[PDB]
Amino acid sequence: GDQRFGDLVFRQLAPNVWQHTSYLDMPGFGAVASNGLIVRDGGRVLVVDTAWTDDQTAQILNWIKQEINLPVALAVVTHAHQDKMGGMDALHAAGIATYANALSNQLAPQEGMVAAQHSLTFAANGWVEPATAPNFGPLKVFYPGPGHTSDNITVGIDGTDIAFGGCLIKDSKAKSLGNLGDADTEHYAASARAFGAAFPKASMIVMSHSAPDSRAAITHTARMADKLR
Ligand SMILES: O=c1cc(CP(=O)(O)O)c2ccccc2[nH]1
Ligand SMILES: [Zn+2]
Ligand SMILES: [Zn+2]
Repeated sequence: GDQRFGDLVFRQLAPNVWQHTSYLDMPGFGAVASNGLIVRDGGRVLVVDTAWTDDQTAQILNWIKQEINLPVALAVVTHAHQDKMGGMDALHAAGIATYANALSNQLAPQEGMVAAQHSLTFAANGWVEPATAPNFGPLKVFYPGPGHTSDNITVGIDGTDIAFGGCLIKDSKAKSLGNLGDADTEHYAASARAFGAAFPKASMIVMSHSAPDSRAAITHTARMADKLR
């Protein structure tokens, strides 16, 4: 199932959906896997999250060229940490239009990230304002509230059973909520549940640091986040 391609791993999740995985040594934590998504929408490709680095992200584009061979129309990145935005320059060098939460673009410089070219804004209920996400095809972008970070966003794939929680969601057997350095501990639990409610028919929950899981990832993450209050 898993395909090793250079130093990255690619796994098909649905007929038009693949998970990309890249690795970075985090001293004190080993070599940490980070996952994003690749979606074919007709004659174009859409990317969710970069890899940790520019070189790794260029390798994602190389894999897309070889395995799909269609242009990458856009990428959306899910918050201003290295695992999700560290390869922005590689997307820009390739001429790909890039999108992030407005707050992610505001935070990017101080986080050592390069901002995306376009800013998403969100209605009061969390759904992306559609004018800020033109041509997103099946990607349904939802801001669930502050959690892993204040800017974390999530993405469902219309026409599939897949929703992507990024670093907000941990797996059903996870022991901790991971890096809380930029987290909103008061609101995390409600934000995790809001993600689940936004994508009620998603049976495959994809996330940053574990293999895809059932919706028990959502209930378990929220139940762990209850303890932070
Ligand atoms: O400061 C950090 C930031 C990250 C990236 P994150 O996953 O929070 O987006 C991290 C990831 C794994 C282990 C430790 C870490 N420390
Ligand atoms: Zn993060
Ligand atoms: Zn993470």
